[PDB]
This record gives sequence, C-alpha cells and structure tokens, in this order.
Amino acid sequence: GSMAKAAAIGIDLGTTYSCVGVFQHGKVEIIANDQGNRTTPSYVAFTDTERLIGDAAKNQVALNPQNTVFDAKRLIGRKFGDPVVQSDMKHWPFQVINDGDKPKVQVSYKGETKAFYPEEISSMVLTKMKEIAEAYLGYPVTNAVITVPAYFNDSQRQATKDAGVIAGLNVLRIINEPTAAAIAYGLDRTGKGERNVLIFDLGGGTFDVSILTIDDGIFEVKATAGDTHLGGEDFDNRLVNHFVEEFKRKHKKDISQNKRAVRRLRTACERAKRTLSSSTQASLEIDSLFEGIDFYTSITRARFEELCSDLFRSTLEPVEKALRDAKLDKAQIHDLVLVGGSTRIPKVQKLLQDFFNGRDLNKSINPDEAVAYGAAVQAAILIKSTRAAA
Ligand SMILES: Nc1ncnc2c1nc(Br)n2[C@@H]1O[C@H](CO)[C@@H](O)[C@H]1O
Ligand SMILES: [Mg+2]
Repeated sequence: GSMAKAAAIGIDLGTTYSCVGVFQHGKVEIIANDQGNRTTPSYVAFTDTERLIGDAAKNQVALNPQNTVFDAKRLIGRKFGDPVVQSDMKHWPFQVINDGDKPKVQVSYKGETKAFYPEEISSMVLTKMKEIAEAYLGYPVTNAVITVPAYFNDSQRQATKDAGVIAGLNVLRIINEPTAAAIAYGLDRTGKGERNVLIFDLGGGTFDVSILTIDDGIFEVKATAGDTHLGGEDFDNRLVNHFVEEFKRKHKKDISQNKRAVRRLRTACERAKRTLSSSTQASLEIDSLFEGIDFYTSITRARFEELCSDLFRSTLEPVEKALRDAKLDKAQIHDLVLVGGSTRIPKVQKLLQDFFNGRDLNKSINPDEAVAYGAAVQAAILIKSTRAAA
C-alpha cells in the first residue's frame, strides 16, 4: 500500500563545526562520522587530486592554508563591501574576491584557479553531513531541517536553503539555533502559559545570548545580544601566551617565530583546556618543541581560570543587555540552556549560575549537540502526514 518513509535529519550547520541527528524510536541519535566524531569541522580543502571535507580537511590545514576554506558561514548571504566581511578577510589565509559585490573564495584545485560562492562551500559541508547520516541509516536521505543564527536576515536564510538544494537535500525548514536548542529540551511541550527561556551560546569564535518566549508551543525571539570577539579560541590564545612566556623563563628561548612550534603548542593548549573542564590540573608534554628541547609541563585549573578571568566575566555583559532589551528581570527567566563546547568550562557555568542566584542550567544534552538534536526533533514532526480518524 504505502512504502516506509526514510527518516528526515536535523543539521546544525555551524561556523566551525557541524552536527547531524535523526529522531527514531522516540529518541534522537547524534550520528558520529567515519572517524568516530560526533561533530565534523565545517572545512573544505582543495589539492591537485582531491576535495577533502570535514576532519580530512582540518587535519591537513597547516601545510595547505591557502586552499583550505573554513568560516564560510561568516560570508553567506553578505555583500563583499559589508564592513563585517572586510574585517574578517584580514584573519583568513585563503583568498576572498569580489564578484559583482558578492564574496567568492578563490583556491587552486585540480590544476586550475577556481572561485566558489559561500553557499557552494556550505553545500560541500552539507553533502558530508548527508553522507554521515546515510552511512548510519543504510539508505539515501532526502529531507532535512537546517538551523541558522536568530540574527540571520532573509538573504542569509535564502543562501542557506540554496546550499541545501545544491547538496541534493529537500530543506523542510530553516529554523533558529536558539529555538532548536529549546526544542531539544522539550521546552515547547510544557502546555499552556508563557515561559521565558535564555539560551547561552559560547562558540569557538563568537558568543550569542538569546531570550525566547514560548506560549502554547509558539516561539517569539524577544532579544539577542552577544560578543563577536569572544570564544574558545581566545582562551586558547591566553594559554599560548602563558606557555611562550614559561618557555622563555625556563630555557631563555623565544619560540614565537617558529610557526610549527607555536601550532604544536596551541594544539596541546586546546587539549589541555578540554582536560581542565573535567580535571583540576592537566599535563602538557611536547617532544622537541624548539631547538630539540622537550617541553614537559603542567597547568592547574585555578591558573587557567586566572588567565581567562576577564574573558569569562565579560559573558555576563550581553546577558544583562539581553534582559534589558527583553524588558525582563533575571528572576523572570524560567529556563537557562547551554550551547557550545566552551560552556563545559566549570567557571563559565559557576559565573552564570551565580548571576541567576543558584538556578540549575540545562546542560544534560551535550552543548555542542543540542542544536542538531532539536533540528532532528523538528524534522521528524515536519514529515508526519497523519489523516484524522472519524
Ligand atoms: N570540554 C570542553 N571544555 C572546554 N572547551 C571545549 C570543550 N569541548 C569543546 Br568542543 N570545547 C571548545 O569549544 C569550541 C568549539 O568550537 C572550541 O574552542 C573547543 O576548544
Ligand atoms: Mg553553534
């Protein structure tokens, strides 16, 4: 009579990392890629022989900086002249060119100079997320919900749909990232009455706070605030500067001019930063870091917390601003939701919990997975085609 329908998927198409989920058997499964990773870098690399996407692209970035594209989400649906674009271009090793006041990334690929629109780079990331899902389900996937930041305008939203269409996906809906995080906790299934929800999203490079009101499952964005210059990479930078100074004190050598040694130090610092979220101290062990000198050291969570203290405290300024814009007092917030890997930092959690006078934070769904989780819940709802009984 009627063939079984393929599952629809939920994709968090992130600036630095993307995540895919599927709602089946009354629950969400966040799908790991073929290297066992539950999140995939939003990176695309180009060589004379291949196009690499995800972990394979990010793992070769050091020696191929000019032809490895990342951060396409910062360009999507924007004009080349936009001041945001012009400032961001100074930090990127790849070329961004002007094509009719529209930015394009220009790379060396398969023996030629090729330029791509940001939606084309995002479609490559979406193709990888679709393949990750099909490897788990064991059949082709057609339908998807894709999330975007709440501040995305019409052009940015249409360019995200265009990326989905290029990837061969049927885009069921473009939904806001804070709305998807709320859906992940079922905050739209609590019945009649208004609920005020604050989403605290601390990423690799940016910080976003959103205030939503939910009434009978209807969402309204009440306020957005944030800091474009605050994220996980800034905490890594503080550790890098600390260990460069430490190497100077201990061995009377400045390593800061050997890119390989700085990169090896930063890679170790980011892993040490992650360990410090679960442990009170972490070891740093690098062999032949500079001039054949082995760098075997440690850092306590207390010292890391002191190094980033001003950065962690500054997350409360957009929270207070968002509350003023929404015209709400902190006691009026019913639910607090954490989004982004950087929210696992115990001190970040303590500062926010203390600001909301000891309130519990919703952090049970992995914060780097909550957005894809909610997108997967929505995708399963949107494909239902139930016919009413008499
Ligand atoms: N457990 C963790 N504790 C502290 N930070 C973390 C953790 N896990 C992740 Br993921 N991050 C950081 O989140 C950002 C995601 O783009 C990057 O800066 C990661 O370093
Ligand atoms: Mg995100």
